[PDB]
Amino acid sequence: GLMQFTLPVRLCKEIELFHFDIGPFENMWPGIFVYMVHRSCGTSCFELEKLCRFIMSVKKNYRRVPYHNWKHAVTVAHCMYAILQNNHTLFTDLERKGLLIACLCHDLDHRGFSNSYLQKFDHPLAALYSTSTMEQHHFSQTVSILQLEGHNIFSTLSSSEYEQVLEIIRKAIIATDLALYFGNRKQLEEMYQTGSLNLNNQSHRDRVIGLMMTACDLCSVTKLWPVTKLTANDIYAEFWAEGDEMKKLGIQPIPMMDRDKKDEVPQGQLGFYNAVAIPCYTTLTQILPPTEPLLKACRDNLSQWEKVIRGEE
Ligand SMILES: CNC(=O)c1cnn(C)c1C(=O)Nc1ccn2cc(-c3ccccc3)nc2n1
Ligand SMILES: [Cl-]
Ligand SMILES: [Mg+2]
Ligand SMILES: [Zn+2]
Repeated sequence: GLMQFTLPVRLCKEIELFHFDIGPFENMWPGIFVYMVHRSCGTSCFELEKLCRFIMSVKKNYRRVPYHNWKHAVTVAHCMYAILQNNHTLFTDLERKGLLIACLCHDLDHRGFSNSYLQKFDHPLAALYSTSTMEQHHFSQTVSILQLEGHNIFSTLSSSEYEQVLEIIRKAIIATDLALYFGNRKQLEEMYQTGSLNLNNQSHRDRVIGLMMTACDLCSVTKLWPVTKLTANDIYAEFWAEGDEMKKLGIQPIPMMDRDKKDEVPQGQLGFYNAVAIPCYTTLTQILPPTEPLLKACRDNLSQWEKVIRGEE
């Protein structure tokens, strides 16, 4: 009840900033996450005994992969926390509850491979879920952990508040399928331009929340250059292992996943910042003005990659 979590002074201050790094001490990440729920949603919204048990079961169900790991889960939750705290009044009691949990659970039991590799490998999950394969699994894994005895952090919501929040979490997690992002941003762009965008239209909220999810998920591109650069290594460690596995199936992988074409990474990041990151945080800043720091940090990192190409690093 009266058990507020407290961070050391530097974390207490820096955790409020979009570009915060949660640090290399694994055993503080749970406290950091509870700190963020308590400040974002209230000390009341979850029972601490149940939340703490949910967090540790979620941690156990992330794998020891180079990038799609427990640290990614908490990093993406922290980005959502920054967006929610900078857009205080635009989001309902339930949405804050559901989105921080969605972000923590959005990559549960990720094996380090894309939806494409599952389909070409012919993994069972690819027969169970024809599209958004890993994302339907991540949501499925979220529901399984909530149904463990003592793990229902939502127990004290009405039947209808309970169905609302599991619907928020499902849409939230599916939306991290980047193949869905391109169309979702195009529609938000069109609706903001023409003036039709209306946050009282539930189907318009859905789209906005989806872009928030893409923005939090991609937020490695919004950190200080040393963090961005060192995360890129982990991202490529998975891409290249997947390329390795493509070649074992007798398929030449795309260059992104071919460790022979490692030379061309700087140019590939340019592509990705230009085609995905910049449009994502631009459209997000238009809809939610106070998220501008994400756009500014992304532009700075674009500029840092331009300097790598030009031999200046
Ligand atoms: C920093 N975050 C990410 O990179 C990130 C995080 N989520 N997702 C999906 C990405 C991502 O798709 N990145 C891309 C996208 C296209 N690329 C093409 C190349 C490339 C080509 C030729 C030689 C070397 C590389 N590299 C790329 N990287
Ligand atoms: Cl506050
Ligand atoms: Mg994912
Ligand atoms: Zn993710």
